[PDB]
Amino acid sequence: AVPAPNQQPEVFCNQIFINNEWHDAVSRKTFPTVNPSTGEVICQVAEGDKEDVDKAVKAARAAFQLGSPWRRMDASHRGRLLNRLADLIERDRTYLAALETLDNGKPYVISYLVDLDMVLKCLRYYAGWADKYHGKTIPIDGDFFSYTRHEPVGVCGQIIPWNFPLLMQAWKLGPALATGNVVVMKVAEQTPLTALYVANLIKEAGFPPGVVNIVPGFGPTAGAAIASHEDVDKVAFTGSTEIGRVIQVAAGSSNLKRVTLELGGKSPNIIMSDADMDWAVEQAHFALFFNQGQCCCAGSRTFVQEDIYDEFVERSVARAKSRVVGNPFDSKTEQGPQVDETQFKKILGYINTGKQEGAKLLCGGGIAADRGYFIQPTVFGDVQDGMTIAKEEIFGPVMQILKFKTIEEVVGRANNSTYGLAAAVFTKDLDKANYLSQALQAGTVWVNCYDVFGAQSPFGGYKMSGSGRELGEYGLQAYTEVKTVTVKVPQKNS
Amino acid sequence: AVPAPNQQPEVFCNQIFINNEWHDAVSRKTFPTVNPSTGEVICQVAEGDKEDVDKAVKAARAAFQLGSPWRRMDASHRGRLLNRLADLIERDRTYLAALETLDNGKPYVISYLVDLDMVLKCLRYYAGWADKYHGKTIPIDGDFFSYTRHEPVGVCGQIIPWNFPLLMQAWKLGPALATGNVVVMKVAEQTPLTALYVANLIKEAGFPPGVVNIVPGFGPTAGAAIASHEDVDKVAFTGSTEIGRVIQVAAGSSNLKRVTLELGGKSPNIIMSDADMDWAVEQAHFALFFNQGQCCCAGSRTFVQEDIYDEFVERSVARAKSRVVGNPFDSKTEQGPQVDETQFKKILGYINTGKQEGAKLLCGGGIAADRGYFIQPTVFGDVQDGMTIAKEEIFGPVMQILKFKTIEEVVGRANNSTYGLAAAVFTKDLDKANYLSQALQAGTVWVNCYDVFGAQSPFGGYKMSGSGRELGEYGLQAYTEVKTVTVKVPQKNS
Ligand SMILES: *CCC(=O)c1ccc(CC)cc1
Ligand SMILES: *CCC(=O)c1ccc(CC)cc1
Ligand code: NA
Ligand code: NA
Repeated sequence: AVPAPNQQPEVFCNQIFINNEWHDAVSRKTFPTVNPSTGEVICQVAEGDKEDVDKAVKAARAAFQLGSPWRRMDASHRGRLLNRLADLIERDRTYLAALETLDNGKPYVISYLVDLDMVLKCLRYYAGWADKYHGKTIPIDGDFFSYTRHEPVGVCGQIIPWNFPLLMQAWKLGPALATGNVVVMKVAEQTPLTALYVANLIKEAGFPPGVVNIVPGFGPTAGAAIASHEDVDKVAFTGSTEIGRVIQVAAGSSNLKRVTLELGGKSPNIIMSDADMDWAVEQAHFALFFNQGQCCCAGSRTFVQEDIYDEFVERSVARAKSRVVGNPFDSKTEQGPQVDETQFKKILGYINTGKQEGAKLLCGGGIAADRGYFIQPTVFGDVQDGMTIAKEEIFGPVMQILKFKTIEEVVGRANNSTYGLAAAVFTKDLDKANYLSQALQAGTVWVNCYDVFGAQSPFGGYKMSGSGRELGEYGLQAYTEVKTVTVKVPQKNS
Repeated sequence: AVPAPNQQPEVFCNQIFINNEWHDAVSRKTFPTVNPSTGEVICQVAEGDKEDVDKAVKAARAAFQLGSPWRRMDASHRGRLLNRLADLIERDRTYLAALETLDNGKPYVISYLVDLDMVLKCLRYYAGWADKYHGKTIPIDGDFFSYTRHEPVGVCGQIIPWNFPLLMQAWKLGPALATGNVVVMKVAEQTPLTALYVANLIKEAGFPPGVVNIVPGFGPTAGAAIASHEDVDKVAFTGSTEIGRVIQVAAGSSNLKRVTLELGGKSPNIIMSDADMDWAVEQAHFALFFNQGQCCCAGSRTFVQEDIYDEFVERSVARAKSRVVGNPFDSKTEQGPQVDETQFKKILGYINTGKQEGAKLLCGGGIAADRGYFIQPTVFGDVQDGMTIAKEEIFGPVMQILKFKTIEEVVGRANNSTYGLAAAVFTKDLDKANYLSQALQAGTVWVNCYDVFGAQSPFGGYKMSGSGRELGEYGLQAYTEVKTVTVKVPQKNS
């Protein structure tokens, strides 16, 4: 049961959020956000820049002062706040799911059942951590009492992408606030609107002014300003591997702020010949085509053992052809538009390269409608490791299928990448599953499943897919500064 | 109770250490290392560069291959090897302490009783951690079994300074080898020798070839290669704030290698009027002058409450005036030379800048011997926050004393710094101690003591003093890459 959507949700928040209040840009400039299903403008959004960032940072810094309401708040009370935020998001679930679909493209059924569910679970999970991340008492040599305090790192710049706008917001807010940090957040120009509404809910929830601030805007301006700022203690960036580096340099060239990065992947999904065929085919399809293919951990190299190759391919093409593209508000739609024109054209370029370099186009391969950024579910077979479509992250509904013979071979070919976000193994065999999950150089390895996240389990890259981890207990490490206090005492006993 | 030193220890090791063998610089070039007590050359040392770093990295990478001896070795056996290495270090304690003194300048008694003791304690502490740094089993939603593996980060570049040559090598190797990493280490040009000899003990202990590689050389060459290398997974830099920016830029410019940094400080040592006067005077002395003032966490801003300012200053002058400078091989020597000429002149400069900006010079202030780099114990009085000697890391035997009135005041002034390495508080009052330790923005806060380190207690900077921690459990975090494995299972039960 999905409650019926409002296919035209009214927009309420479209400005910069600072000190629990709404501001136009300093320059008064706006930019359009666009509905990728129709190509038409939804509304204008305040266009933040350096000066707006500086207003947000000073707001946050003030919120972070020794003695402020946020700093003195009981850790248990931060929990309550996060729990109240989640209740509010839940009250407004159908609206936020409709708005996510309107501005992003994804099916409203998915927005509602998946994105919004995972937002709630994320926020409620972290609410639980607020008062449970303990420091240590340490049995140091000599007559001393030594312990650590887990303090907040402070003013946290967070730059989130457009593929999962509300969920990426929650993944960043949950850990930061659970541990008492304050936030200056930069949301994607393609998908600003849902994050702004949540900001209104944050105010309603009762978070003190300045604890969360949001600056919609462009990357070269607003985002770069956050990364370079001399008073930002910590930046967390999610996006392309290419900009990831820009952020890391900016951090090194500014104030040596702490960095974490969740970046691209070219994740291998390995189907052993003993896999369950029906399950493997459907999971491999999910693995690649989920969210219009716009997933950092998309299963974009489907390695299939040669004995089952032909059948797997045949069944995969049939599933891709049956995949319904269209109005993301229609309950029947499995696939909406790509997020924007730039992505749309990038994907068509990658398809052209797939054709040029000699991979076998098995279905799709072109535009799927006359209006909106819709692309046909596309499958390439007989892909080779040296092909462009086997190396570069396409971020679209384009599936690559590669054939392999042995477990030793597929390990080397899977791991032959500068990426290492995720991987999967499909097999009935205990030893093969253990061999592969150990050998694969990836932040997450799924076994007989794909895209299984929990707020409980960490997620993040090996290699150039990023550094550090989000979710679980690990997600708090980057948001904590550790202070050691070591006190002379009269005479230590055990 | 110390064994008599050999005041001219033979040098056995002066080359580049790769795959458990000794190699000349590819370029055949060498460099001098100098005995700072006499200014004379001790011996020549292979001059490593980009090409030798590349060799070390390939060696390390090979030792790290899945299925190799190091990767297959039982966690508990990595522990055995660290313990055996510490045993070898203890066998050769008397020699290593003399060699440290000859190359560094620090008094031999201190080398023996402090440096070598802490080296042994650190390696032995980390040997214990080898089989105890657990991943997690995680109660994720749904019919899944989810768990994390704590895997080694991979090839780790490690760059270490000249102030505590052996100890800094131990603080680096301990956590890295305990967690199954491989190492390419650059030692300081001023103090290459002790670490190269330990390299021999590492071979002797039975570490597989390629697991530790040491390339001596210069910063702009050997150091930068490491920082920039496409196949180094992680770099740890200890040294100056200046080079720390170079490292983080070079990592973002290269392969997005993980980074930790331990940089400079200007640490506040705060004396409340209720302090134990004799104790606080001697501790404030130790806090500044220990190791010829060459400690990243030197108590180089001594704040003293106005009501006791005069006597404390007075009492400090008498202690600074009787601090035996001399041959560091003589058991009475408290202070040896600074480590080299460049440092030697920088410190004299800072002392000029000090007179010339209106601090009161209360004792010493010039050279202390005609031969070598001996400076006189130097105390400035009536120092102010604005002056250069109150802001800039001097790294020599020059003590600043400043005056304050209130606890609220001293907090603001203590914290007004781009640094945040260490701080201390001397007081008899419970509430003052707790108020200050909370309020001070520093990685380590000592109460009624100074420079108290335990292998068990983490250590590292706030703000621009660095990021990441060394020592204790937390010292393992930067050396571990977290893999999540998430397995479909028939039906999860609690
Ligand atoms: C980088 C995060 C990402 O792309 C992603 C992929 C899938 C899901 C749920 C299936 C969440 C986030
Ligand atoms: C940064 C490490 C350092 O300077 C230091 C200072 C003192 C000691 C022992 C008292 C160890 C390391
Ligand atoms: Na949009
Ligand atoms: Na030397």
